Amino acid sequence: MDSKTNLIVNYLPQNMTQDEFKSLFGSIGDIESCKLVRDKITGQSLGYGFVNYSDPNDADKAINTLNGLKLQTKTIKVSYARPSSASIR
Repeated sequence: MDSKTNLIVNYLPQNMTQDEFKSLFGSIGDIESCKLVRDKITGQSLGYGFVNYSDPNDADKAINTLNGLKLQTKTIKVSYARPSSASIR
């Protein structure tokens, strides 16, 4: 069905984690399913998580407001979750 629910976040700050990542994109749209990067060994974050909204309108809004957030000493930025470029030559 036409919907497009791809919201990949990157540039996550240390404090940000599975809990700070849920509330962050949680008070913006019904993330049909979140999924921040969280190794299954020590638990170090890769500095980016995955999020899928329910509609494309709520997803473009999380990007029209969180796309380029400034931090005390870091730069966070939202980005549509897309697959590899898939090049050839």
